[PDB]
Amino acid sequence: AETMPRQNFHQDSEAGINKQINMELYASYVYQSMSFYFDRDDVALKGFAKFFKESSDEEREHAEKLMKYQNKRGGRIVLQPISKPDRDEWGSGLDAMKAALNLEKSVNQSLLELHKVADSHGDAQMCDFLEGEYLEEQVEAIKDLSDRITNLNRVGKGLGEWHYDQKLLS
Amino acid sequence: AETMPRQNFHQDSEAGINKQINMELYASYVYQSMSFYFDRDDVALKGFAKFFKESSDEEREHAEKLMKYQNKRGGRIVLQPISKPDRDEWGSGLDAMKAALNLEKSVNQSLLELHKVADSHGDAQMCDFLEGEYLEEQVEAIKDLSDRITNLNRVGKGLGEWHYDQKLLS
Amino acid sequence: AETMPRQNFHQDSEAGINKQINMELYASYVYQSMSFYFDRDDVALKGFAKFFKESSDEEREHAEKLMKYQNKRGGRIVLQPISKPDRDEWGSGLDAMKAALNLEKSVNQSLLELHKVADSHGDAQMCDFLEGEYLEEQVEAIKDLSDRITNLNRVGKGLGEWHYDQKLLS
Amino acid sequence: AETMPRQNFHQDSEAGINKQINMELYASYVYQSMSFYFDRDDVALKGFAKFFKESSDEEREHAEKLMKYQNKRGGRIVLQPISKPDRDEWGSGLDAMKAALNLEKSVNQSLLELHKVADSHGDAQMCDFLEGEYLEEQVEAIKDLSDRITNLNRVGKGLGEWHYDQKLLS
Amino acid sequence: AETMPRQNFHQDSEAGINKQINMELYASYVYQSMSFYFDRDDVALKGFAKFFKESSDEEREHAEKLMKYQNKRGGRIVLQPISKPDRDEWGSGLDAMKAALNLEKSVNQSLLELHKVADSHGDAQMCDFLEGEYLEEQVEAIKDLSDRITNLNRVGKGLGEWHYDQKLLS
Amino acid sequence: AETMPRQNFHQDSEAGINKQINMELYASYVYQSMSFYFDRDDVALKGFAKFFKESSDEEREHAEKLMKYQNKRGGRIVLQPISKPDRDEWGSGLDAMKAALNLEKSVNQSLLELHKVADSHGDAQMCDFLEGEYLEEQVEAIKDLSDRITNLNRVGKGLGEWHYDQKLLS
Ligand SMILES: [Fe+2]
Ligand SMILES: [Fe+2]
Ligand SMILES: [Fe+3]
Ligand SMILES: [Fe+3]
Ligand SMILES: [Fe+3]
Ligand SMILES: [Fe+3]
Ligand SMILES: [Fe+3]
Ligand SMILES: [Fe+3]
Ligand SMILES: [Fe+3]
Ligand SMILES: [Fe+3]
Ligand SMILES: [Fe+3]
Ligand SMILES: [Fe+3]
Ligand SMILES: [Fe+3]
Ligand SMILES: [Fe+3]
Repeated sequence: AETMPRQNFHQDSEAGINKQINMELYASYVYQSMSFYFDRDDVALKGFAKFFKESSDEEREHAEKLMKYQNKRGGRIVLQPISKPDRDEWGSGLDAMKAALNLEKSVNQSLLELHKVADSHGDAQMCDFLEGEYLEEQVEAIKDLSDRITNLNRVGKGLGEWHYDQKLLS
Repeated sequence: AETMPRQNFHQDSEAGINKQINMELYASYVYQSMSFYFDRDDVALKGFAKFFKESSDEEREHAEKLMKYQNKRGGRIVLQPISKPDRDEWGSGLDAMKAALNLEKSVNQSLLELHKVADSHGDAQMCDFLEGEYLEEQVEAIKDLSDRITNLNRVGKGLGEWHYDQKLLS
Repeated sequence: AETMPRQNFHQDSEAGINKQINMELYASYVYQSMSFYFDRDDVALKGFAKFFKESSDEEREHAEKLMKYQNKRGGRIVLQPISKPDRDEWGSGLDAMKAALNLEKSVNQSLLELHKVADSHGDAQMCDFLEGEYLEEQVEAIKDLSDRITNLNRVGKGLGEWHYDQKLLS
Repeated sequence: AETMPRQNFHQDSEAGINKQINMELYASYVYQSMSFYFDRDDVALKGFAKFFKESSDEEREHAEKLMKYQNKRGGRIVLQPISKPDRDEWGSGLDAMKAALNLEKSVNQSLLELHKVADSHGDAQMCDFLEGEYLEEQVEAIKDLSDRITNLNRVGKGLGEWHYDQKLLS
Repeated sequence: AETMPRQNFHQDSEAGINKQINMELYASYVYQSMSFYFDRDDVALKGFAKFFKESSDEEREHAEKLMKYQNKRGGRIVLQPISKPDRDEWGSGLDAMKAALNLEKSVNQSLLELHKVADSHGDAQMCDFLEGEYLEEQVEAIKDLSDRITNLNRVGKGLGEWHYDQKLLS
Repeated sequence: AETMPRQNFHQDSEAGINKQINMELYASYVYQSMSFYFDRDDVALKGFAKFFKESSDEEREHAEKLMKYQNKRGGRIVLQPISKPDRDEWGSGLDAMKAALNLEKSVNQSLLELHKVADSHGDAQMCDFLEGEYLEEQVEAIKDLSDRITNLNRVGKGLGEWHYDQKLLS
């Protein structure tokens, strides 16, 4: 019945990992949409384009790391459609950053619930895996985006947004 | 209003590039599934894992190139769900290559359709874009996969698949 | 006789190549004028100066590539007066970018026209020459100018124009 | 029935590729004959020897490119005898250049008709392969040889031919 | 009324600078026409091609120097059409050199009269700018071209012209 | 007259050199065919591909050395059609090696024949030329192909052929 490697890895944890993989892929797709939106001729903010392209890349990397963890523990990857983002268009650099903060907080709460599932089944290894690989970077990300929101509000619309975008690129 | 850059770019073409983007994303997700299946403990062919990870990355890059093209011509990117692959498990290395060939032929026919759409609207720049970025690569990939199928049948299962896999990795 | 090299090169294509040479020379002269205007003591925007100087050079380079193409195909270069630009003065940096976009779109239409002539006469080589040498760089330029216009509107007049110009220079 | 890679590749195009491969071989052979003739003791023009040696190699390379193309699209190479050249001796340097121009014009017309065959069957990839790999080179070569005829008539026989030949070697 | 930098800069001198800019452009265009003519398949003198290409660039550079001068003194650039050359074809290498000598002599007389205009208005800085930037180069070029006419008559037609041309390229 | 360089070079030797040139060209074309066949999608043996491509080149190189020898001795090169190969398809790698051995032994007999002609006419220089340039490399090649046949029989069909081909490539 069990896969060869499998040890102290609960079915509830396995299912949860699969759900987290879909969420991280979803987040990647939201950031992809935002990145390409920022390169529209009528938006044209190359720093935001670049910032969200990297964020898309990172989210996909997170998903791929969970995929490999699943396999390593002897679980089985089950993929689901990657739902399209809620929006086609993402407003101002400030609007988009706020949107990113909300997305990262959603991702974080899912990871925190994932850790809770690990605790529940006394999976000490999975707890550590989640702390080291995701929780630490989530808190860093969330602070980073928050600082960006405060600055985007500080600089204002127009020239301020342009100058913040040039600093992103730099 | 029309977008500021837009010139000689038909709505038919715009819509068809959006469908092509989805399709390339779908192909990327198929290859991602295959790549991760090949690293299961009970499959464990790292060359196939590598080969399909690279193919997933290439398909995604094709999607992104189309996304930028859309923007450059002044059309608007419209994203749809990326549907999950047909299967969760992909058989032998031979089986998976056969599956890859059928996927790439489906992708090629879509690109040739895309070209015809550009032809239909006398979009000389788009024809060139598709010829140079996609059509040449696709013929090469199709031939490559075909060569791999012949060899996977030549070597047979067991040690043959194993040795073929090692040569993939190297 | 026909010239020694002449093969599958229609008189209609030959005349049209000559018309396009004149137009690319015209475009070069417009951008020369712009470039110089931006160095007036009462305008003094060195980045705009540099940007339109590069534009003038590229247009002249296009004209020269067409001259050489004419000769290569066994056609005969026929030069016409290079008409003075539409203006002596070119307004703000935003104004000048909008003027450039209009120019580049008129040039692109002329190039697409030229490709049409090549199609009509079943001149495969000429089509390819136009596609690879002019059509791709035209769509890039039109997107680039469009992005600039968005950003010049974004930053506004005064300090914004100043800061935009510095970044052109960088 | 079909080869595994075969897609959008017409029988007519396949047969015509095979005819073109024979023609490129035949041109290689003509140039080989000319090259060797120019190293006869009673001819002794090493520049002409080297020039036609290079041309022979290029033609063979063209044929071999078409051979790999055939295979890549899933067509089947079919080789025919390579007929001997119409002459055993090729006259003056000027005579040989005129003879080369005619050959290259015959080859170019064949490539133009091959492009038309691809057009007829809506084979966009084949069209691009011919344009990029053969048609551009052919117009270049036809111009080059025409310039050489002009200069060989300019310099005249005897010392002129000797000097022209040294410049070829240089 | 006056531009901010304007000091000791007469209206007459300003208008005359604008006339000189047109003349330098017109000379550039003549040399461009000659350069391209020499790369016709039925002319085919690459040394002459290169030589007149260089001369075309220098003349354009002269014009652009006068444009920046105008601006620097606080005058206003006024551009006129650049008339097409009096010929479409320029004969032998010797014919073209004779034609270049006449052109350069016409240009030099114009520069000498421009210097007189500066003299007339006691513009010491303008005098020095013309002497150092234009008059010295012109006497050098007039000597150079005269030496070339002498040698082109020396070597004679046919092989002589061919050898002269190679030496130009060298 | 006899040609200027001609000394101790019999008509019989001259004709035979021409026959050998044709045969070496024939052998080159056979190995070209083989080389290309091994790149078919349904054959796909890149090592065999590479090995017969080198063989084709070496045979052509032999042919060219004989052409130059003909000329050097004051003989006159007479070219004949290069007959198409015996097959269009060349079976397994073992099959193709056995076909090559037969070819090489037929070529060697022709070369030994040629040396005999040189002996008959007491042409010491020609004998040496044949010995040092062809006979030694023929005996090496025939041993090399024989070793390959033994090993292709040793390894068997399927995986063995595959592994042999990889080592050809290495
Ligand atoms: Fe192309
Ligand atoms: Fe010896
Ligand atoms: Fe994440
Ligand atoms: Fe995250
Ligand atoms: Fe793709
Ligand atoms: Fe693809
Ligand atoms: Fe242009
Ligand atoms: Fe342009
Ligand atoms: Fe060729
Ligand atoms: Fe060719
Ligand atoms: Fe000048
Ligand atoms: Fe001057
Ligand atoms: Fe041989
Ligand atoms: Fe041999």
